[PDB]
Amino acid sequence: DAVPAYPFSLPHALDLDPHYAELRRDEPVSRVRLPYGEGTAWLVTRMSDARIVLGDSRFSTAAATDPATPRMFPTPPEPDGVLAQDPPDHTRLRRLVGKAFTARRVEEMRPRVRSLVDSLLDDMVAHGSPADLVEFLAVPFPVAVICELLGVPLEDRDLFRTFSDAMLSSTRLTAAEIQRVQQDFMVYMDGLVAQRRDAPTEDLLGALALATDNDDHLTKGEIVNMGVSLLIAGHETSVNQITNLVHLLLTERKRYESLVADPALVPAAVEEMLRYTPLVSAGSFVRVATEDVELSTVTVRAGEPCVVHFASANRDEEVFDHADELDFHRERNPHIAFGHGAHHCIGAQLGRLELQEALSALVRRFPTLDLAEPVAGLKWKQGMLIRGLERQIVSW
Ligand code: HEM
Ligand SMILES: C[C@@H]1[C@@H](O)[C@@H](C)C[C@H](C)C(=O)[C@H](C)[C@@H](O)[C@@H](C)[C@@H](C)OC(=O)[C@H](C)[C@H]1O
Ligand code: NA
Repeated sequence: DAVPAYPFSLPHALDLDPHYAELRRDEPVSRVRLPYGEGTAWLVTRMSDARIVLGDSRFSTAAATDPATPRMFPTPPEPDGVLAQDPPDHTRLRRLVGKAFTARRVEEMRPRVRSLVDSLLDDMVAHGSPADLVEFLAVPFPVAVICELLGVPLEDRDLFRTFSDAMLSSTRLTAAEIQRVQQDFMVYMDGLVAQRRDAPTEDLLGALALATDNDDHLTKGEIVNMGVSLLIAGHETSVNQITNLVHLLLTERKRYESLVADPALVPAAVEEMLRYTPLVSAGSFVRVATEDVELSTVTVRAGEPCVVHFASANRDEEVFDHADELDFHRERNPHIAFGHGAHHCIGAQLGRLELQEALSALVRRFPTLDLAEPVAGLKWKQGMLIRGLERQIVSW
């Protein structure tokens, strides 16, 4: 083919491909072939182009549901998915559940959440050093939180985790495998909301079931798909992001010691580490211009698709000083770790709360925390659209 394959390469730990910094400098918007659908997409590497592709009404995610649209993942996007709804229906779909995810209702969770983190750190001191931080904190903590929030039975963790890993496949699985799991996840979630039909609950699944009986603008598929989106995102992001921030802290240990030194640096350290880490391994859900749109170096034509690399916008030397350097004393940090525009993460305040409480708790109660397995053998998850560790053995 004429144009290059994206992703450019199999990923390495949390390392940014050095082609991203080259593209930022000399070819900020470049033709790429995505691993699925047909044709070519524009890859967007710098912050101001990213803010436009994510920000502007001229770009449609709905339009990207066409099976022939380029995408990073094997199944054509599900049309009832939030990510694939354009405003204003997108705005109506997000109000179903938005109430619960406002910064103010998330601040109210801090105590419940800080207890939870204390129990799990109790059970780790009980087991004794070494222990797998994945096993004792990363997985059970966030899984417990969205289970309480959604009203999903904690006893289903092995069930929904397996569905959730399959639906975040890049290469590990095939279209037919994933499409199968989508159907199961749909039918499962449809069943959990169904149980609320006679017995409404003080729950987001509760709210989703209420919405199914009375709403006239949203399909049952949209409302139920909402519950799967929140159950996947609500654990998959935080589970990976706790291993990623711990990996960044302990592999140049000065950082971890800087937070043990001052545990009030932890909210700023979280934002800085959200900026620094390619949690999304490559690309994004795709946006198709509905009209000509001007970017820094090119006019994207109506019908041309675009894809963003969040981690590369977060390294743009024209908005962050010493961008390739980890710094907890940055005066300003306008990162897009949580996206931008209508699809800006609903969970951003929750993911902040969960990461703050996990790191505060560690950095206060375990000053002696060190990686007790070698860097070279670290089990980075492979062939998923997200990055994170399968395990993280730590001593103290
Ligand atoms: C550290 C945690 C998190 C990170 C880094 C993260 C990152 C992101 C990013 C970058 C997007 C935008 C994708 C795009 O527009 O193409 C996004 C969207 C989303 N995130 Fe998060 N997220 C996190 C936590 C959460 C949590 C805790 C939830 C749910 C409880 C969640 C649910 C979502 C949902 C549903 C979307 C799609 C929203 C929409 O289409 O309107 N995320 N997230
Ligand atoms: C399964 C996810 C979906 O649950 C979303 C809402 C969860 C997370 C928080 C996201 O929204 C996430 C940032 C995705 O947009 C990307 C990982 C993208 C490459 O993957 C996706 O586009 C995939 C296929 C989505 O459907
Ligand atoms: Na897409």
